[PDB]
Amino acid sequence: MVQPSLPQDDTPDQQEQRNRAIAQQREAYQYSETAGILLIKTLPQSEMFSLKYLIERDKGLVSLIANTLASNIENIFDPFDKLEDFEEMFPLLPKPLVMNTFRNDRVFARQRIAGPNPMVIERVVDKLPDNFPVTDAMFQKIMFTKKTLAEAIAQGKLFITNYKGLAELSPGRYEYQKNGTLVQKTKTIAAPLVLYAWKPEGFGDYRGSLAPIAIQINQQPDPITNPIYTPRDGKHWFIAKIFAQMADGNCHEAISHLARTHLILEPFVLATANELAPNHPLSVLLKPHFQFTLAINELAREQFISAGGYADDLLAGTLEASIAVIKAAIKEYMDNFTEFALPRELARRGVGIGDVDQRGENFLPDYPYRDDAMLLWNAIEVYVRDYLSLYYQSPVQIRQDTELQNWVRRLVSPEGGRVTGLVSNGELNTIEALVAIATQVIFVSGPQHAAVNYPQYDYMAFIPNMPLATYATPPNKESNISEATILNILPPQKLAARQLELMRTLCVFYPNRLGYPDTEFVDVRAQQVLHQFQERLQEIEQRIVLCNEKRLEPYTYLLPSNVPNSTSI
Amino acid sequence: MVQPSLPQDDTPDQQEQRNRAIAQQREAYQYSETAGILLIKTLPQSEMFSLKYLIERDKGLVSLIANTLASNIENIFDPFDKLEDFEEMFPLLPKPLVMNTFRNDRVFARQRIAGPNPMVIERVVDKLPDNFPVTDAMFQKIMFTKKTLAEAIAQGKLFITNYKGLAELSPGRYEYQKNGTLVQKTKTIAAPLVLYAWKPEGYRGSLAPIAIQINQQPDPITNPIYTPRDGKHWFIAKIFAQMADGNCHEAISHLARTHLILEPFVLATANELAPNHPLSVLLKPHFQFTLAINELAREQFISAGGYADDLLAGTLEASIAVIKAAIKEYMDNFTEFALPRELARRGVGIGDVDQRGENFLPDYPYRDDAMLLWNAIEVYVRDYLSLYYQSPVQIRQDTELQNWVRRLVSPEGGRVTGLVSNGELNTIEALVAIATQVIFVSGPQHAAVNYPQYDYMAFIPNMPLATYATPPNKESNISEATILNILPPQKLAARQLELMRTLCVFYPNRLGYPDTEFVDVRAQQVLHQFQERLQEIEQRIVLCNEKRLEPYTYLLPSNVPNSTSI
Ligand SMILES: [Cl-]
Ligand SMILES: [Cl-]
Ligand SMILES: [Cl-]
Ligand SMILES: [Fe+3]
Ligand SMILES: [Fe+3]
Repeated sequence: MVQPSLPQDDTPDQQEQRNRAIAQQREAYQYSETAGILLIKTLPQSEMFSLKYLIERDKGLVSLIANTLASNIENIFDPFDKLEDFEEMFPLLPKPLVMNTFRNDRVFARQRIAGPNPMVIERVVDKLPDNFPVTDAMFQKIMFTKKTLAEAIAQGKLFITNYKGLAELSPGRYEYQKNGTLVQKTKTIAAPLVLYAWKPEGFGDYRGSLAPIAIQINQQPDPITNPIYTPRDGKHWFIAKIFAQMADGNCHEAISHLARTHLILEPFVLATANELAPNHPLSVLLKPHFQFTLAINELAREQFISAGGYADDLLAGTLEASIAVIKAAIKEYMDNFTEFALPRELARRGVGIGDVDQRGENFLPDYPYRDDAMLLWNAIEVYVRDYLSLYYQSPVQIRQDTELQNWVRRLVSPEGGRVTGLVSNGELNTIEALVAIATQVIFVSGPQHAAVNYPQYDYMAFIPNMPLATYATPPNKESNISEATILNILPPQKLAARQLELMRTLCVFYPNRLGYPDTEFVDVRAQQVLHQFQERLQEIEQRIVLCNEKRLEPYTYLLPSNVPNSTSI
Repeated sequence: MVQPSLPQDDTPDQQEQRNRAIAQQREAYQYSETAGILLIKTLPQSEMFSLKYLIERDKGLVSLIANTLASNIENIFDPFDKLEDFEEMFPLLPKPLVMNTFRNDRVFARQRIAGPNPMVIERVVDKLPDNFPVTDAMFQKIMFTKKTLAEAIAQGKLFITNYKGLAELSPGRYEYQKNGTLVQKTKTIAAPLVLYAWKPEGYRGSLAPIAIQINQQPDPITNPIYTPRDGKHWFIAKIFAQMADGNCHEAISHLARTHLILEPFVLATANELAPNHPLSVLLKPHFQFTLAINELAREQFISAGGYADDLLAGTLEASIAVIKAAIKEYMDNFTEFALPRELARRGVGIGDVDQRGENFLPDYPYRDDAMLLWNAIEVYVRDYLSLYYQSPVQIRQDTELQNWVRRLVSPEGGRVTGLVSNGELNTIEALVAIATQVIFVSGPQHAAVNYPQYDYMAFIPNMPLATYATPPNKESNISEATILNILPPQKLAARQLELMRTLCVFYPNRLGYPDTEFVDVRAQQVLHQFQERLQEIEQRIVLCNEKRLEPYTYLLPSNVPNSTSI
């Protein structure tokens, strides 16, 4: 029941124990790497999943055994026989929400602002990419308008998702036995550009909604081998959306999920253990939001990014290519850590709260991820500030905290996570800078991970909406498209089963809850502050419910009751 | 890194530390009960499975997803279409060893001495039970002999498995939807008597089944005595006897007398012994993950809708009653359930020999191999405790050890009324026997009853945990459909394979190889000698398996865990 205190304020015998405790934690929490990704060398037993967590995780795996027994899907690398079969994969599981409406263009587009990866869409400024040769004739034909691309861009109506990150990927390979011999096949890579337009009129109703304009499946334009597809292209348009969804799913899993929630949190958990005493106020604040994070990252090391793991079998590129994308997304996040704060991140894509027209309306008014995440970001910020101000009243105490200074030096260190863009001037000198750091770490661990992890089942457990790999080249625009052509593009049965298995495991339960730690703060002042944060969460929950009532489709993933306290699944 | 020491041999400051540590442990290891079974209230995080364990357990679960994906079995309460379908449940799993030869009478009988439940067979003395009216005409017709039942009993040739303990079971019920209507059905329970005979001729002598009476009260029409000359009726009779053996195995031999009887010893260790107490340092490596696996059994095995509810013959309530009665009888006669005394009480111990000095049951691989492990463990804990206890007064004056015993004997501490003589632990050799039996149960015994489960109970027709139709009339015609209706429906056969695969996927630890070494150099030396003996025992068992009809691998030291952990 020790009261938290800064190291400078203690007695040389108190300081001695802190150093002893820190020395013990350093031995227990040793730094390691797998394929260049920072991870703990050996996991401490105290950091393992609880018994309660294991019981829930086992219920999800047993439920997959039962659902597989009921299902007609087979353990083969053959395609499905019918498109309808993809809808029979859930006899004993909840039906994914996107399954009925996934063919609709609005449903396709909405996923950009309310699906599993609401992190790619950016507003177009000045012009389109020169490798994306959309013409005025195309835009006017799709929008049934006389407006030009330049006029639409000048008014902030055009948005784009550019998947150039996957352009350098080496295509994944798979093999199997079919009649005594070994078959070797290769996945098809795509790095599409997708143009979206915001339509105030909407489809029939006056609500308004983002609509997709064009898709170019690969980066280098060519009128024959890589044309621009539009909604008027019919079946070809449908296939183009499949490849775009595959791109979004690969960026989601590599960049948005694994890299920028799970793995960028690992250095902060390790630096907290390696530099902060158990009774340090920052350790007492951050640790609830690290519960099971080291453990779930070890499972990702063993099951997700391993040879034969989920990323190896399901994603578009080779395991080596996927890990290269993951590490590059980690480095850019760490180099520009402060710039990936939620308001600055949205503003850099031109879809922040500040991006408005002359009237003051946002260019992208319907962004449920943005609106709900902003509420959680602001509430966490207030909570962190009140908490830290209980222990930091003057910025000199920030500068005089040796454990905190070591904590920052460990993070910016090459072997400690290389968070080069953590602080300004090479040192942490102000309370408000530490407020922003702790705010972003808590926001990533809870709200952000909730927003990318939980929609995975609703949108990626139904394979046709977002297949993690495509298994045939895009058909020629002139070429006829049968059901078999699509079934050959979509994943074979065994790999579709593997994708459902992965998505079900990720969203089967909530290991903890935002603002509700296992152990109450020893300090009464901290407990009152935590209580205030919980009260704000209840208010935010009610506001989101009100927002959901008027929204086209409810967006439930950032409801406080659905946000975990930590990245733990 | 604190040298182990007895509490009375410590300074008052040191004693205060032990009392504080013990008080902390008492708060973390609180006693709780589920359906009258002593369990832990809250599992401490340090007692959870490791990350390494969870990785192995997840591999086994994922393998069942993949094996299910490659199977043609469906999620229905219908029977299989063909008996052959039971052999196609393992496209991506190891084929159970018993699958090819389970119809053979010798393979049926040898499971009594080398199967998952080698704990039931007992030698017949004086007479058969009066409710088991086997006649000289039956015995002579089966053995193709003129010897009488009395003469064979006088020579110690006859053995019996009497499953009367299952006679008071309430039959289990299952229900399911069919055409908008809810079908409700009931399992069929049996409490058979099975007569076996030791046949020297066979060359190598082997045990042979002679008669099966499916239920306890004899009746020539509704419960006759079946013999190998009854064809398909004999085959069905063996099914019901195997079902009985499986239910006694899971309720009595596995859950009750490995997992659950170990629980009070783990909690008493945490509640009465300091961390540097020599007995705690000796036993804790053999308790690794035991509290955790018992919590999973509480949640998945004996729970409403759990494995025992779905798979076993009786209702969950009926099964739990059998479990608790086995626990209580074991605790009341704890010393008597030591391995040599247990075997001797069933008349199949090393001392049950004829006039020539030959054992009445020469083929008993469980007995021979377990005796080797029992003797080696006994030497190991004798030398270990000799390092800390040199004279009897130390045992008497060890206040933590005396509280340890008093906690175990107490009603809320597991009621181990037969743990100790004279109401008090007074001698060193008594503690040797207690620790030897606890370590033998947690490692060797659990290995013997747990790991044959896949090889003998994952192939459903060899040992179905429940039967789903009454035994047909002795003169009724038997079709393949009659047997398929007796065997479990598809969904429950899948559930049984699911259970057996998780139980035998991996070995969480290994006998004589703890995670952390003893801080005492003398203690480490004792352990090293124990490992050397395990190596020697491994070679001797390998030689025995070369000279045996079928190899018995489950008590090889490399296959025996250090603790009951799966
Ligand atoms: Cl067009
Ligand atoms: Cl075209
Ligand atoms: Cl007969
Ligand atoms: Fe996740
Ligand atoms: Fe077991």
